[PDB]
Amino acid sequence: VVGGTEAQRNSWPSQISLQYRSGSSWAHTCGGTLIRQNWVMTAAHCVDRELTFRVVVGEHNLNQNNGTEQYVGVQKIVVHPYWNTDDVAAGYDIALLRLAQSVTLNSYVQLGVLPRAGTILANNSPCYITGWGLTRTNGQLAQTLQQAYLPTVDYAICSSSSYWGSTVKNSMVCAGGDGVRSGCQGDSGGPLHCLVNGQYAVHGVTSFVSRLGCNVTRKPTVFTRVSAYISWINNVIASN
Ligand SMILES: [Ca+2]
Repeated sequence: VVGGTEAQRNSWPSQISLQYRSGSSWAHTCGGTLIRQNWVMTAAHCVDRELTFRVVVGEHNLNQNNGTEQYVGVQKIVVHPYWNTDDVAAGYDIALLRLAQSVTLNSYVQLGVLPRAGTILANNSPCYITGWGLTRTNGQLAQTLQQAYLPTVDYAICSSSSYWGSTVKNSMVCAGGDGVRSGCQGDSGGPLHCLVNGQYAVHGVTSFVSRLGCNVTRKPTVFTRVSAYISWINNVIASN
């Protein structure tokens, strides 16, 4: 997250670290949201390479013991049928991961709340992006969970010529674009948490930033809009 503050150890308990095995080590690649005791939601592009993946829950500092972490293997990946690797701009950037164990829920490990289907956030709705991703463009991953305040930019404005124009679809949410604060490389698959009726719900899955840089004036971070995919998520969980 560029222009972020460090998150409190227990403020975002559905945030997971998606990691893959590199050599003998494991390495963070993406975020995700625990949505069931045995199911994670992440971006489809995060599971495009055929790697061994694990999900870590109760995670705060990647490279120090925290006393909270449960480490569970991935048993099944269900990416969206319509996802296409060569066209992130088409949308559909969402995947569900079935875990090989239900995890123990506790104050560090909780299920993320999903919105209703059809829900559109109004322009400038308050939302937080969370993750361990890069802190500068071409920078370095954060050791500790970071968060940034990222108000929504509605469709009309985000699909306007000077912002993203045609790249953003109605199945996406745009947030940020002030030139200072953004998602960045590493944060993908993770949540955008927005306040609705006094409750935080995960409204976005981090999909992309600009190739010019993570924090660009007039180019907001773009997220898969979870509300468009509610039936799909439930249909997958009822059959796997
Ligand atoms: Ca740790």
